[PDB]
Amino acid sequence: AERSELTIHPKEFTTFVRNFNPFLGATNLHTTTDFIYEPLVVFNEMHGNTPVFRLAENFQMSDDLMSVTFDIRKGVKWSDGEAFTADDVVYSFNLVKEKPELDQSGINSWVTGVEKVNDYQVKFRLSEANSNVPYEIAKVPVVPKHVWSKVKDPSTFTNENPVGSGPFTVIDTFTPQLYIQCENPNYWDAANLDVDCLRVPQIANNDQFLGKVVNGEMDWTSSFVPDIDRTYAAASPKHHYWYPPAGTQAFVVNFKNPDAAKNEALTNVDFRRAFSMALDRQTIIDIAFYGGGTVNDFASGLGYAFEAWSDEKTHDKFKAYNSYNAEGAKKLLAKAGFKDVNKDGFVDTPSGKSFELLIQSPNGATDFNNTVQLAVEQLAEVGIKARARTPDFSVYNQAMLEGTYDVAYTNYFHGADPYTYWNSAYNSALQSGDGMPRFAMHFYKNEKLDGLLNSFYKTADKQEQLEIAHGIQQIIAQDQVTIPVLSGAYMYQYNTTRFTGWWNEENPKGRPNIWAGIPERLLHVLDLKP
Ligand SMILES: CC(=O)N[C@@H]1[C@@H](O)[C@H](O[C@@H]2O[C@H](CO)[C@@H](O)[C@H](O)[C@H]2NC(C)=O)[C@@H](CO)O[C@H]1O
Ligand SMILES: [Ca+2]
Ligand SMILES: [Ca+2]
Ligand SMILES: [Cl-]
Ligand SMILES: [Mg+2]
Repeated sequence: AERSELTIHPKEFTTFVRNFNPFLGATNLHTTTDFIYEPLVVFNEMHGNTPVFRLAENFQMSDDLMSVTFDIRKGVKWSDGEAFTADDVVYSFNLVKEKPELDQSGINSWVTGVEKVNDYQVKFRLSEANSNVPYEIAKVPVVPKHVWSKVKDPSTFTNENPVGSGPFTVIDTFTPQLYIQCENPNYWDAANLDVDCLRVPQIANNDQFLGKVVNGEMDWTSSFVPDIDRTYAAASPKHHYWYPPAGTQAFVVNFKNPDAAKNEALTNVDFRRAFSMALDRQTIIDIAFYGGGTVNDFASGLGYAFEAWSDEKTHDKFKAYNSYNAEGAKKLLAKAGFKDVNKDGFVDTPSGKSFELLIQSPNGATDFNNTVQLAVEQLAEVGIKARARTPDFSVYNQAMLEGTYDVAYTNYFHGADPYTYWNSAYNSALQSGDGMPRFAMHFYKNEKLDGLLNSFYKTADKQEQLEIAHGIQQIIAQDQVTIPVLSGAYMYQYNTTRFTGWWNEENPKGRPNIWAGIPERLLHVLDLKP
């Protein structure tokens, strides 16, 4: 007699440290959000951000877009039996407010205050008009007041025995190499859930992963798999995958690099364009990603997923700078004044200084690693000296947060409209803060651009959104702020050996991936049956 264990892989680790604190995204385990702490609403981003109501049953914006009310579902219990109510929501937002350390999404710059209207209704007051704020609100973890009010210091609290609202709150097994997370005994949506436990094995990199997945040892994964047909697909007809289109991937350059020679090059827009034209994006896609991507030749990073949003006069004006043109790259370096003056074949800065660009991508992310090595070779052909680095994710991340890096290859989260990409990638407000992610850390700062970003949802009118879009697109393309390469894919592999009900090509219910930060994975696990 065997419980239905579902084997998932949301995040690389070399060893598991027991940490289920949903506010500490950089050091916690990646089954905490959604699976332990259910959100108020899941927005189905693949289906136009259609709201799927979970712990909330409704929300409504005020007419001036300066406040919003959430109705809380009745009958819901924490895993320890205690009732879930508006108090828990109000508490959670007050906690993040007082301790900005715990704000990983930037909610503190939208919500000025939160109040309980009654036991199942919460009101949010805004600092500024935002018709999209319910989406932002839904990113904040909601935790139980009767536990966290008694917590010491939440920013170091490891929360080893979690009390949660989600489907899997019980820590059945924990070891450095394996943990098993089982059904919440008081789960409100238990009738809808047919999986008994989440089984989470320790896997450090894509190499260790490839061995395990081809051998049929996984159920639900979202890792890069090299040569997936001959390696994994051909291993069994039970081995399936579905890779729908995802977000932008780019080389991001540090505008505040402390080295004089490097700073001179990186902050030069002719240099960023020459760098960009040296890249053979299609070769990166074919070789490093085995076809799993689309060329991104928008200087703004927009991508072909959102070409309806594109001001095509802006896109075509700067398109040439974001296509493969090695002769053009060499000519631009020459015109700009990046001349090789010490006879080694690599261009030097206008002030005569030699330099090498260190390009980083995360350890274990072999598709990104191979991308950077291909770029290093393509750059050398036009006389730009570069070297690849593959630091551990925490080191990669910290070096961006601190501004010590030169160039970083990174992907971005992908929304229902271009705002998820553009805001996270360019809003200068997101360049400061301990909880802040890496995405905005080039430290290019443009007050006009921030102004446009912060006004994107001042109205409900989508035609005025589209025009703000066009303004944003123009600013970023004009300055070639990053070097966009491709639009990636939501890599997703599923095994029909032990479970059915999977999302796929024929059943495209939403983003199918198992990563933290994909709230839809809650809704996906609810569709699975043994
Ligand atoms: C936007 C973002 O940061 N996404 C992260 C994912 O990219 C990442 O998944 C990893 O992506 C690598 C690059 O394509 C893959 O090589 C790697 O196999 C994959 N790892 C896993 C476990 O799926 C995840 C996890 O590191 O974090 C996301 O936030
Ligand atoms: Ca179900
Ligand atoms: Ca030289
Ligand atoms: Cl563009
Ligand atoms: Mg059930």
